[PDB]
Amino acid sequence: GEIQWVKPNKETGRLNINGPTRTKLEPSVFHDVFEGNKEPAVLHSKDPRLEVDFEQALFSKYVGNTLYEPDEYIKEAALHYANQLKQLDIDTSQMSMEEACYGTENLEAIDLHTSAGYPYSALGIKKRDILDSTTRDVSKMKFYMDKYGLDLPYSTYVKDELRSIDKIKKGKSRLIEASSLNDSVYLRMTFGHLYETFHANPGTVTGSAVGCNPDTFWSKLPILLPGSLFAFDYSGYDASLSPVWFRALELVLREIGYSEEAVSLVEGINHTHHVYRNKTYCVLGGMPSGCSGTSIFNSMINNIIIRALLIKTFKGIDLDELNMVAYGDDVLASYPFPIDCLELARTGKEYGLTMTPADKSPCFNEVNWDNATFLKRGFLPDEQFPFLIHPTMPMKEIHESIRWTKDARNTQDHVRSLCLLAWHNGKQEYEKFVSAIRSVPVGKALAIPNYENLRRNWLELF
RNA sequence: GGUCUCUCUCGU
RNA sequence: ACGAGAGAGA
Ligand SMILES: [Mg+2]
Ligand SMILES: [Zn+2]
Repeated sequence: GEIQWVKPNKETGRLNINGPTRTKLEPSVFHDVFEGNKEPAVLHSKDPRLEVDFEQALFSKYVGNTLYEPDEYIKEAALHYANQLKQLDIDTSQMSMEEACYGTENLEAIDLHTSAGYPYSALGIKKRDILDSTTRDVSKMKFYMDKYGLDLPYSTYVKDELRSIDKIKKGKSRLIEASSLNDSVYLRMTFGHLYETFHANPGTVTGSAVGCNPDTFWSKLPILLPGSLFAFDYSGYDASLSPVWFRALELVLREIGYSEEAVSLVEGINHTHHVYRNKTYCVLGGMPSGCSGTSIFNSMINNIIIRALLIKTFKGIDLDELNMVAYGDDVLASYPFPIDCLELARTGKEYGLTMTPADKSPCFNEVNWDNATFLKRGFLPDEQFPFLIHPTMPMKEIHESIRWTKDARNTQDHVRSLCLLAWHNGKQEYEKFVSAIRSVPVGKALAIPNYENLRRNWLELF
């Protein structure tokens, strides 16, 4: 992706969008109990911790565009993927506004605890002023779909969250593009059923992990991904995508039966406008972070990308022997013969993608189940039942979370959640965690899950 | 102060 | 089941 122009809001007539500049994060009662080196992300240009210009840092992610149209490797990649999806028989028909707005069995309702985006957010209009759980009223929606129409600009906010110290120094906070509720509704109406299908079928047919539950999914992945594992990280995946990958997406949609009216919406997320503070700017390429379908479209593109890269980098690739699961930019994949990602990465650079060794390795090494990660979790076979696989969230990470809170009122829930993640690392690590938590007065006041009970409940899931 | 998923807690 | 809240992941 790449910024095409920047204009002041006076010149575009777009309402200023301002977001909070102070973090909700505060050190917790456990801050000094556990070691960690993340802090709240820079939210403001005059952050003492800065070492670079904030705004230049923020937008440096739009590295530019290389390809704009599909070459023949990408076309072939598209069609191989699209043919694979066909067996799922996605209903290409349009979802009703009621279901799009209020949800189904395989699609959660539009989040009403969350901004309504442009222009409501600057008009003081929240989602709850237009939508109602109990009424399932769509009447007000319709009136506004007409009043403000579609393709409204995304509202740019900085993400309040913990970042590594190096990232706080270098101003590399992350950005979210709040979608207008109008575009969310319409995108959900156009692709709601695809959403449903993908949520219901995490695995190697969708080539997507959206909808998975790591507690149980982790045991299938070595059966779903037979043979030689490969994986790698992307730097700035979303923003790095060139318009060709959106053309590529269009070809997949067409091939599985979407109308041209439907397919035409892809260009409306390849080419987007955004309001950050007092300015309007244009982005060509780049997945808009907070559009409806972000995770699914990113996963789908990632499936195209991996196929294209394989058949361009190597001779004799049989795409049918590829297995992969993506979650956005995150990937785990397998092939009957080991795939050298150094080479894939070289090819990826010609496509505008920056690919790095899995897990901040210094160089491209072998990926095996013993060191693979996915959704930040490792893979650790249970000692008693080796076919049952623990997702292992590293205690290091968990230590980062517990050292802060956005509201110490919810400490109990927060700690319990961490424990639910922690225990997979085993008894000795888990009790080490627990007794460190007990080492502090609030800690002794918390209900902490018993290990054996966690384990026993885990086994019973199978 | 986005899009989503998963899980937990608390209600009725 | 419906509501509310949280945590984590992408
Ligand atoms: Mg990964
Ligand atoms: Zn534009």
